[PDB]
Amino acid sequence: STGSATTTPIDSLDDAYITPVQIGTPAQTLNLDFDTGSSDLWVFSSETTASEVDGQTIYTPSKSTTAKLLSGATWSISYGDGSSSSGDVYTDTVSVGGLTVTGQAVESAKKVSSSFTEDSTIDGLLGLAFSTLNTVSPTQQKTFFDNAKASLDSPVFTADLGYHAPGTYNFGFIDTTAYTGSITYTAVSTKQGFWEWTSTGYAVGSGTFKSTSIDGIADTGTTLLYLPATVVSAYWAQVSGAKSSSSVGGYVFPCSATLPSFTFGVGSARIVIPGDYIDFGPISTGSSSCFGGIQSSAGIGINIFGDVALKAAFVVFNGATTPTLGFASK
Ligand SMILES: C[C@@H](C1CC1)N(C)Cc1nc2ccccc2c(=O)[nH]1
Repeated sequence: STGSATTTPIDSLDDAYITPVQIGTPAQTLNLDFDTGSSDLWVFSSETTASEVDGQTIYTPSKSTTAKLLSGATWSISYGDGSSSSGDVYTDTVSVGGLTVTGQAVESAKKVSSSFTEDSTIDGLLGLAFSTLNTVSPTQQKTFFDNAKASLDSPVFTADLGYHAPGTYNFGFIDTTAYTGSITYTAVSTKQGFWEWTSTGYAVGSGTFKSTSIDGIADTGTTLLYLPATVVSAYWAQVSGAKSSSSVGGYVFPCSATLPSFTFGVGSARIVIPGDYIDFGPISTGSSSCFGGIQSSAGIGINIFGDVALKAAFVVFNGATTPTLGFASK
């Protein structure tokens, strides 16, 4: 089997991407944030505290003939941005782009934090990291991908995120028309439960490439590119007037600037992020200070290749017995 679904930016900045997902019988379609940095499939639901729902589409398990309470199971998660959610668990039929999993754990939110309530466009998350990170207790549950894997034509999924445009998540096949040149594959460590890999270095604009190992995660659920302070300082030093602002919470730059590109290494290959991808717009409406798309990982404890980086590439998440990651230009 295979599946193929379009993923669409939630706003004009590409803050996140949403992908339609069919849950239950008859289908209830929710728009979920596919997140390769976590491993829970959770949704706004009929059980979510009413004051914490503001425009989201909800899953109502009582209206699904295939929903079953997973008795005694609870979940609770907190993300890198400090947001969180928790609740109980059903199993139900879940389909993505024509690919169907029966008995998928669908985690129903009883509580969500303010950032989730305020994001009316995101109806929940679909985690695509390794199932060892799944938060369900007392019986840990598998991700949608892990459940689907044995049925897939090939044990892979791909992320092809657009810049200010829709893109695609494919399951079970590699669309050889979706990228240019060749895909370069690189080793993954699953020891922390992430798609963790080591970049071979970077360049700023037309500058020379610096060979240096940068360990980090491929995370579709993180908006920005978070790298060591040395690398980030070297980037922003090439933008007149750019500075790190503690009051704003990172690097900002004059909105009048033209940003340089940023290149990252994948083995002997190179992925180029155009300068425009690094512009996240005015810090507040009408401001001439703009938020940068490359930020320091210093306070995080891990480097994160988020959407800013991933959208510049066609990315293969290879879930074979020894997982790997592939990157191609596009
Ligand atoms: C979807 C989820 C991510 C962790 C997976 N959070 C909730 C996205 C997010 N939303 C925001 C809303 C307003 C202001 C800032 C933010 C922000 O930084 N991130």
